[PDB]
Amino acid sequence: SSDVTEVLNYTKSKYAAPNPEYFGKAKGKNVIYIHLESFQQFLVNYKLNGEEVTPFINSFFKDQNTLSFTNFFHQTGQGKTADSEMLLENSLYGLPQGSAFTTKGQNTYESASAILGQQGYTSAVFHGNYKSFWNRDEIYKQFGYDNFFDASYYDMNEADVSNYGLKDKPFFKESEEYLSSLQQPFYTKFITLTNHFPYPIDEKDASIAPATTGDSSVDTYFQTARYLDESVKSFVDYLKKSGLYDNSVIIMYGDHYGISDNHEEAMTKILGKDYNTFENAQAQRVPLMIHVPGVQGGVQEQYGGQVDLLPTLLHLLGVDNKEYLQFGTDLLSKDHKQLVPFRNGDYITPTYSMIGGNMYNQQTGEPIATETKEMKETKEKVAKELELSDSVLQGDLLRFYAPDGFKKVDPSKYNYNK
Ligand SMILES: O=P([O-])([O-])OC[C@H](O)CO
Ligand SMILES: [Mg+2]
Repeated sequence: SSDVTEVLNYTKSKYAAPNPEYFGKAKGKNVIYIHLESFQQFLVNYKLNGEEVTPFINSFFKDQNTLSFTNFFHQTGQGKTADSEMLLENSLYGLPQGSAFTTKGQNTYESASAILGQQGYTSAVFHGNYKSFWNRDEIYKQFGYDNFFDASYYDMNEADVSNYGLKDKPFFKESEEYLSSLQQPFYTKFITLTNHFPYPIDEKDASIAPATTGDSSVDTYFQTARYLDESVKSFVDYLKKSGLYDNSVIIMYGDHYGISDNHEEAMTKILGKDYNTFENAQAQRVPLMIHVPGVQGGVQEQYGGQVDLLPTLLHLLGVDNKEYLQFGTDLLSKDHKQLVPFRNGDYITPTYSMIGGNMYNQQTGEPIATETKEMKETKEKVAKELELSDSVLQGDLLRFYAPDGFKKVDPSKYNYNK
């Protein structure tokens, strides 16, 4: 009520207006999210022993129609993969502890699948694991996802299944039948899973040798990244052959880090510089590559986070999001602020960053002993933003508010069983 009012006053004052060069430039197009599991931005153009680890994704990165972000950060917490989903579908953060998917599965949401539903978009999630995991079966219905093609829809023979479920290559290949019979325009997300810690892979599935740092999970990380790269290349081939490549916004993104801060000696070797607390913060960059048919792309260096993605996508589709309780801003807008909150209260700006609660020069990596007024102000803005987002989840505030003309999801109308 007055909680709803405080949040909307905050979000509306933050709102960044669309860029006229990009607004609606993909109106009516399909959306295909390619979820790169545990994939960090440092992998892009990375060479292991003279050899590109992820060559197809590198080519996608540089494609003429691709908007490619080099300073884009994950903003997840203990909810991990489920947190990135909360961020992408709602422009809401996960919780400061535990998993929002687990505990807020019966909250009211006004998510991307619902917003695009208003305009006749069909929606679907594809995932090679069972719908019970991370409580997806429950919360997707509140999101208004028309479909959830989970492991029940796939051939889970033991040759094709890993320890998290179906491997990416048979997953993408068996998804084609389902995607091709989905009514267009559609809104879809493909959640991959082979690239999970500690990154095991059979020798015969591996086309690249492990790194040689002596840290097992860092060394085989490159091998599962390469395998994921190859599976994604096959998927895009299908998309080109089926004609979906030309009528869809295809978005590759990473959900969270692959290597933790507990592998400093190995990551020192991998990145060629001392992997200290600052560098570890810098390693929280994940890819964001938005391929838009007919629009000139280019490298995007403006700082941003996963919270900013839904406002960015909606503006590309020609949909205005000003009245929605969403905490991110359009990444292509000139009014987008280059400020990236972490879930623990840390933050990244192009000049100064707070990392582990301490201040650093973002350009040089040098510690700054004392917070200035400006650093303190930014810190409190970040704490305020996270608190208001938490107030939406903890207060279940979307019960009490929807933008005018928005029609709400009836979650009882969805069933994902075969
Ligand atoms: O134990 P580590 O290597 O720090 O990290 C392990 C992963 O974060 C758990 O999935
Ligand atoms: Mg993940």
